[PDB]
Amino acid sequence: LGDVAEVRKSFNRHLHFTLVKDRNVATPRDYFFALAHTVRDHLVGRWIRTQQHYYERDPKRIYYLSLEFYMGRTLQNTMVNLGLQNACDEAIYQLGLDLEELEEIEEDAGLGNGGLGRLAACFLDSMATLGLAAYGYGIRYEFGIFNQKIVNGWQVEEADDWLRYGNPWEKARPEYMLPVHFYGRVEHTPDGVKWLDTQVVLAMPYDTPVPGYKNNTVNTMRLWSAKAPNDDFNVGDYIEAVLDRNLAENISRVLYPNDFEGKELRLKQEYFVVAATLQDIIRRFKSSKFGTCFETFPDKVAIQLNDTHPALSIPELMRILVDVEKVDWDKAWEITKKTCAYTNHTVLPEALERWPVSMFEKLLPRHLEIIYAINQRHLDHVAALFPGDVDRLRRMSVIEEGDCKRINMAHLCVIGSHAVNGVARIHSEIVKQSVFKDFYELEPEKFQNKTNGITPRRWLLLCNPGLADTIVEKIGEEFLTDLSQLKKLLPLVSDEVFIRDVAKVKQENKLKFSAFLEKEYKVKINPSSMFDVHVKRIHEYKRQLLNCLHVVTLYNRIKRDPAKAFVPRTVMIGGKAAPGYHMAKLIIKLVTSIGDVVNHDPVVGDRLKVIFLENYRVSLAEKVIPAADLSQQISTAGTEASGTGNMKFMLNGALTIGTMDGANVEMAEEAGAENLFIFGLRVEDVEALDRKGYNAREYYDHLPELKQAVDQISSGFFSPKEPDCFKDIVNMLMHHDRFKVFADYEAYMQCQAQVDQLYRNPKEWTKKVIRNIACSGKFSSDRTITEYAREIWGVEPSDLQIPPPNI
Amino acid sequence: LGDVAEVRKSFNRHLHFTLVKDRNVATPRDYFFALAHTVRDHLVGRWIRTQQHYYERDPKRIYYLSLEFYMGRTLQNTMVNLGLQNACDEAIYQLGLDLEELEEIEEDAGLGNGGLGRLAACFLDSMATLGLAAYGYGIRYEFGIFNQKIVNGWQVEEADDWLRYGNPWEKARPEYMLPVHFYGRVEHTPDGVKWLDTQVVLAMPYDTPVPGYKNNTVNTMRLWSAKAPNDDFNVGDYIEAVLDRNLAENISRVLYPNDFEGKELRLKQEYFVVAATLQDIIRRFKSSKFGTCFETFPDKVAIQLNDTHPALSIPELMRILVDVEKVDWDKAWEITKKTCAYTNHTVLPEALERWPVSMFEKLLPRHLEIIYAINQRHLDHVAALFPGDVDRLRRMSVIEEGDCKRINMAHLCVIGSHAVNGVARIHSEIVKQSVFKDFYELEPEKFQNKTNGITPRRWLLLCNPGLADTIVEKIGEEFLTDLSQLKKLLPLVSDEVFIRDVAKVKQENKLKFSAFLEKEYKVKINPSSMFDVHVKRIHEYKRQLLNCLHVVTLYNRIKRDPAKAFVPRTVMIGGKAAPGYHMAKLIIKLVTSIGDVVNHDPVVGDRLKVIFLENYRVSLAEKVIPAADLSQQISTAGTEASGTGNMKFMLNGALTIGTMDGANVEMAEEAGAENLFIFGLRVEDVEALDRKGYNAREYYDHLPELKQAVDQISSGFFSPKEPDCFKDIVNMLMHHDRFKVFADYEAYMQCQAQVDQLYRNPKEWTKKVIRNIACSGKFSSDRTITEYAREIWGVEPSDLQIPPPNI
Ligand SMILES: *Cc1c(COP(=O)(O)O)cnc(C)c1O
Ligand SMILES: *Cc1c(COP(=O)(O)O)cnc(C)c1O
Repeated sequence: LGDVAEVRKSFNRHLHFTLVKDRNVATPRDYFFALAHTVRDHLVGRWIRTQQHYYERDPKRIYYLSLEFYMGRTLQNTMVNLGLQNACDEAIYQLGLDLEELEEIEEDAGLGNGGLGRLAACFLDSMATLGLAAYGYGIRYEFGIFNQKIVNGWQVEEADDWLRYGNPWEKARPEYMLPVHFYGRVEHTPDGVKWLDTQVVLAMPYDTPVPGYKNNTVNTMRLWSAKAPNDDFNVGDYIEAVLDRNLAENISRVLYPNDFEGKELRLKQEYFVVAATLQDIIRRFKSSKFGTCFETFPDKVAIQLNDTHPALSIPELMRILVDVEKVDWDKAWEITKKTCAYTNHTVLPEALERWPVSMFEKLLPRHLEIIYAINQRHLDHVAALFPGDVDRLRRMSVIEEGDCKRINMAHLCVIGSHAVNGVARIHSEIVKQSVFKDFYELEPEKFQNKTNGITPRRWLLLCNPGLADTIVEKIGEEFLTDLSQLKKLLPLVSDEVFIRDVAKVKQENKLKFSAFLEKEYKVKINPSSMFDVHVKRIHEYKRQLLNCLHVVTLYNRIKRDPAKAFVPRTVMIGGKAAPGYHMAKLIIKLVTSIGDVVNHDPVVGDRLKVIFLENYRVSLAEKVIPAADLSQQISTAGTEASGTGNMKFMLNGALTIGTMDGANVEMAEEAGAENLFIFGLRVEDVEALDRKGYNAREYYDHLPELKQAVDQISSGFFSPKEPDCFKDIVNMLMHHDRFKVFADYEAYMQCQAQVDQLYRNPKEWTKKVIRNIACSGKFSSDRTITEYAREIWGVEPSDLQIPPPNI
Repeated sequence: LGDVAEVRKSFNRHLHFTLVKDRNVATPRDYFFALAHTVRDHLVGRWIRTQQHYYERDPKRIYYLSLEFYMGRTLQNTMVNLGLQNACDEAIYQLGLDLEELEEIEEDAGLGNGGLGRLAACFLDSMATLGLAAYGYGIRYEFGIFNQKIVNGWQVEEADDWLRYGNPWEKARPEYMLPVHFYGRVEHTPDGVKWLDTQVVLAMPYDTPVPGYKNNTVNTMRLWSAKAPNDDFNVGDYIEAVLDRNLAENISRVLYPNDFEGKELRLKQEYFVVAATLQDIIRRFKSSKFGTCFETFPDKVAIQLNDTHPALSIPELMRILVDVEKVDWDKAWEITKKTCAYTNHTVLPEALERWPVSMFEKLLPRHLEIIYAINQRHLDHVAALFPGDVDRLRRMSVIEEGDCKRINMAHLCVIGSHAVNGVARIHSEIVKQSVFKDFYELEPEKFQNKTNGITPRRWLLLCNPGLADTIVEKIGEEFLTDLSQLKKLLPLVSDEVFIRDVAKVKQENKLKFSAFLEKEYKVKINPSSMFDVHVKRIHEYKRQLLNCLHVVTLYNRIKRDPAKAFVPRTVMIGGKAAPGYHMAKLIIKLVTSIGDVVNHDPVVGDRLKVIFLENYRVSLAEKVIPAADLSQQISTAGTEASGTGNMKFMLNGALTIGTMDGANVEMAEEAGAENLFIFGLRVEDVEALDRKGYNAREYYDHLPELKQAVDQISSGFFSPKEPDCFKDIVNMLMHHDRFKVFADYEAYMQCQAQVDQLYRNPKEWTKKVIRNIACSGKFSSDRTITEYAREIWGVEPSDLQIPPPNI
């Protein structure tokens, strides 16, 4: 190949001219950078051409606004979307280096946190693959959230210094910087409303390429860094300036800060992305090749609000249009509603974001005025349609009364958007009928569903090339951009060759992940054991404790009859606890405490191993998901909207043990519920238990295997040196357990036995797996994005065709 | 040429892949950057090879430590030292751009201030041209000193945001960062002295290439940026951290800060460069290919102290050697004295740098201990050689008594260095016999002279290619690296062709600078008028006022007899005033006030124009010096050590009006005093006037042209709206004038008449010019550096021969 020679020549060129190093002084990190630059150069040609193409053809632009972008690592994705993986592997080998070693030096982008952020990243990959003129907008968080470390079995938060050595992917655009205004006061003058005496924070843009899979599109993620404007002063004025500089820069410091007016910092962050972004969208709109003029704005601009975090987009668009662009209020409002769309990710109305009005009086006095005007006009309309309905007016109002007046940002999003969607079929029904019941009665057509999805490139082609090839051999390459083509795998459940091939891939993946496990955690991993994986946020509603009780029950069962034939398990539990969440940190400690007992018991041996997977991130998900046999998706029914981890396990050859909630429902409906290990209380059963009243004591008293497990946890069997360590866990499970852990224990145990009986038969296990994989095509973010594009954005995929670039 | 095609291809490549731009979105600044990168790539090959060569051949390394590096602009110097000027000019033309326009977009590096900084930059260029293994070490000042603006005839200081858009020349080395310690306390333990509880500031290195002229050497300038280490805290601890972060970062904010414990900030800056640098020098020494071991240190390392600013090098080298490297005190001291050398730039002992010991007690307690030990051992030696001489001990001590104990940093430099030099022959005699009289008596051999110099590349080949070619045609190219070869021009004073050629070059230069003048200042410049140039620091001792009085006298002379034939003059006065220097700001105002009257008087017309050259910098020196007919070097005799501006005018075809002091003396001695316009009080005459007592009133009273000029200044003729504006100027000239402005007025007037009579005869003017240029070869920094290398560093130039690189 001439390709292998080009990468080799480009790597050395970057090493000498970009890094200003030679092979004697270079570190592995320098080698990662040299390669990352080599690979980025292949994107640049397409990136320039793509932006030249959108300027020429002026397509409708999609703006995806999120406070989270859980991007992971970029080197591998970039290499695969450009087809250069094989050429780089060989070039790096010939250079005396190891591609996978270099891949491990890259930092996980500290730009996301959980589901909401990964959803944004999958979306961006799909929008680029579908040829949409899409731009991701967010904050360039300098220190991510935090890297989880486990010290003495407890979680410790370490700072995520991911930009320490620089990010090779991003380009700084200091020339496209915009001012963000805070505080000040508002004056009504004859020339229009003026927002005066404001503090100014500068928004500095950094652009990152978002490549399309096997097309020529390379889109942009534009992330803003907070910087103070520089400069008279007395001693006090000098200290005021240094502090304002620091408070400016900590807007883009960490995701979801705590600090207790660190809530004011969250509001500042929200406005900082909104104002930065909207000024950029408008500037792009009026700077079009060949440009009263704002009437075409809803035809050239869609703004998607990923949760209520970017909710200020509504009154800020109203502000720029009316106070700067001199557009008439009514016209600006009809423009606002048509440009904005809102996606909700939560169930029950109390999770929805609220801000005190007093906080708005101080930080954003002009936006408060606009919000008040939007609300009044909205309630006049409601009063016209439903005369004398006084309680309807209070329910539908964006401003709520209580111990202080508050602004319901969700209500503001509903009123200022043309479309409102939930993230799964039943969640979207709850969004309609319960969360925004009154809004649904007034405008049913506004409310929609956009079932979540995952990208088939990262969550298959990247993390599981072995499985990807085995599917490619049988049904060709077209499924990678049209994942519903995996249904052609259905007849292959009879094929003895395919079954032994899918099983071989899984075991290869299991062996590669065992090697990571033994090296890092120092536990002897059984290769023939079943990989039982539960990876998500440590939270009571997610019920890692339910999984803990199962593990203790199994430990006790091996101890009672050590001669008995037992299905071997490697139980992996991972996830980050919120720093101030006392119960979740107790739970992490329980898992490691259980593991200490289980993994060091000589009677137990190679039958049961328990590991807490430290620092669950995007990059680690890509190692563990392809190696999983069983996926635990065991949240209490009625708590989960969707879930995307569910989808990742289904595509990578794992069977699912779960409740009938969130994504599991649509996964059952796609593959048939018999191919999934559904158990426990149904949404309606949970409600019926609340009518009876949950008495967890009755369960503990009349379930012997559970009583033994809880007593061990309580008495200090898993914590000999500090026997009251889990007192608050036990106290919660018996008296305050809102998530009904005991109520689902029996059903969960019985269900795990059915899992054990199926794993005992390798062929029928893998047959059920093939049925899962073949019916997962629906859960492609391509499908989700095509849905958003046609039913919300009014754009057609592949209507823009970027041609091969010029160097 | 294949060269023109390569630059074109590299520019576009940098524009696309480095800048991530196309020609539609690119600004002229992007074009400057694209070109700057193209050109830097040619240095990199040599830069890598040079550092590979010094590692292989382990030569003795020269470390030039300065708090100032007045580098100017780099694009032109870089192009000429690589021979790519012509190829770039053509490539940029073919691209549709203008090289000189792009050259003007580059910022003057805000790394220097005056003479001391430019000396450092000329030295670095010479050391590279001579093939020395030389490293410049200093501070990367983020905001320079200040850009001078003239608003309403007064100086305003504007912030020098020179790094705003980035520096294309430098490479960040965050991996070679070193800690700097401050404060803390000191503990004597059995394992040696320990410096504990210190605050730590990080020194982040940035490397800049220093190319040799027509050789393959590219050396390094290593400049340190102050950064705080990142991270528990209460409300107060948080504010303490934010302030310490800011105080850390303002170490590398501005040159010579004011802030009144902004003196503590100067001390911090001094230590920050010393500690950063010495740790780097040692790390390089022990990391040599194949490395008790410190005995070879004085043979592999020379540290040159450019003034007392890096004086802490002595006790810090002692600290690292004894407390870290476990070297014996006596051995470490003999190593210290042999590695360090000190250059003094001042006359009279009261200008020498002192710090209160209390400030050292707090900021550097371990260095104070070391200084006290160095001093005691030094005074024991003095006590041995001169027993019972109690006053000799007090004079020779590094610690002085008074309103508080103080550390004389100059005494510390003398005691801890093997060599001590002045910067001109007579200044070096004063350094020996007066400033350090007692030290000279004890060790005469330590004391030396190293007459200053300027680089022939920047101060001839770059700023004056026209003159450079006219010399190249007659004596070939060898003078550019052996400037004493300009003596071959001496017989050409008879050559009628050469004389008219040198005059043609001057007039071309005058015309190009008139075009800059008319465009920027909006005054009609007479092309046949004499360019009278006085560019330096605005200070009473430099006597811009003496030049002001001459200009007023000439204005008055044209007004008395407007019909009379008068030699036309363009008088240019430039220079920056220290922000707190009331008299110097008054002086700038006087010049602009005079100009307002002179330049707008219709009786005067094209005979006399007065301009204040705004923001005298390196880049502006390169425009004005080649266009000058007359160089004013008029400081009071006995005040100037050397001067390098003097030298620049002499090389570029200007005649010198000056006093018999500093560089003027050696310039007279080189070209013969008859070829220079020497006037006024001699050093000995100044002393004799102090014996008589200077009564400036006697001069004002009995010199009518002066009385008229002073009365106009006093009465408000030059300031109609604020007639008492120059009251403090007049009050000073009559009662407190230490610089004897009136005493030299008559001699200066008479001398200017001789200048007027010579300019009246073009041929004899240019003959005298040729005599100046031909005898300027001595004032090459190559000569100075060869001198330092052989008489101080013990290195031979051209003993290291870097071979052509590999790409
Ligand atoms: C896909 C993914 C998630 C989402 O998991 P859910 O519990 O389904 O919300 C979270 N974190 C990471 C690292 C992921 O890759
Ligand atoms: C050469 C130079 C100097 C030194 O001038 P002196 O008065 O001779 O010390 C100062 N500033 C600039 C910009 C120079 O180029």
